[PDB]
Amino acid sequence: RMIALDGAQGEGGGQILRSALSLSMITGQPFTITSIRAGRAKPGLLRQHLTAVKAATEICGATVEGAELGSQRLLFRPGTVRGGDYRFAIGSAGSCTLVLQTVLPALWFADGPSRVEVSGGTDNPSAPPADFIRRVLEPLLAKIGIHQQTTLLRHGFYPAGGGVVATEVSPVASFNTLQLGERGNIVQMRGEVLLAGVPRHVAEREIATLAGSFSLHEQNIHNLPRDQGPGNTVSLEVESENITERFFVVGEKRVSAEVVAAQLVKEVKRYLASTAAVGEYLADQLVLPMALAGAGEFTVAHPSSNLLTNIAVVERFLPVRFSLIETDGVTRVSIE
Ligand SMILES: Nc1ncnc2c1ncn2[C@@H]1O[C@H](COP(=O)(O)OP(=O)(O)OP(=O)(O)O)[C@@H](O)[C@H]1O
Repeated sequence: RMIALDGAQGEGGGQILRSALSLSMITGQPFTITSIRAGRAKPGLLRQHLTAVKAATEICGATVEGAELGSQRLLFRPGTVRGGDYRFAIGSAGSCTLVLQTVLPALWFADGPSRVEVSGGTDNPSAPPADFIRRVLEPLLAKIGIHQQTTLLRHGFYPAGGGVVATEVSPVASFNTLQLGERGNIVQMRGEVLLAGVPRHVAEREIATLAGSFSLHEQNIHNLPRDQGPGNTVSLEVESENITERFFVVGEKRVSAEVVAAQLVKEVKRYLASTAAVGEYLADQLVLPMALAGAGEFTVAHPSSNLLTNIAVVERFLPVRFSLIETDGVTRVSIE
């Protein structure tokens, strides 16, 4: 019929819109959404979100009202999803991977394989980096029966953008059940620094803090052509017996190498402080694929607003329901 969604839900960001676009394409159910990002510094559709709407529109021949920069309202009636070889340009440092994450789930069901390439930003602090998608999310997707491979082709830092990320995706043959319990013990930890036009010694300082706090099996420093923008990110990948997670921070002006790694160091100990398998962000990114599989579960410490939003949107579009039960500070998120 028509699903009316309130864009003020949760933290009131673009996440509710991207999740709705995915589920709408998949199920054929139209939706309307009002108050899109209405309370944010730059409200309504930004170029990342408009590019997401454009891509969804193009892949499924949708009928759409309000696809314009700044629009706080959208109505979307999906048509038939077509596989193919698609290319989209954000035109800003907006997140490539968030555009990808909007349309890839629709392509899981399409006729044959597809490829999607997006240009834009690649190292936004509040989006999944390509390496997170590739090394943390995609291995779990494969366990659920979903096969996609993401590759970062070029880095694009804020504000210039001009990075490129592409994903090859195939339709699901069959779903499997993935049940994540505890993190298990550490198998190893790997620290990584990216530099583009930033003094080499910064990376050195950053790696130091991580060590002496953790035992690192790897310590990696990646240098890019400064022309690829002034940019600096610090990552820590945590491989445990049951799962691999990965966390990152983006260095900025007025912040010291020691404290950026300090922020990252803090986040990692928050993750390690609990027995939960999945970190804060990965949790929200597993909701849709598990819902589409019709089964699955994971543990997370302190379910985020985005996790709860994604669950709510999934339950509006699909006949699945999630149970959330906390045991000793860890929440088990499961399909009933
Ligand atoms: N450090 C991180 N690692 C992995 N994924 C992340 C990280 N930060 C954010 N994400 C993912 O990016 C997505 C969007 O998160 P965010 O909270 O910025 O949404 P939002 O504020 O609604 O987005 P927008 O900026 O489009 O309004 C979520 O799926 C989240 O899990």
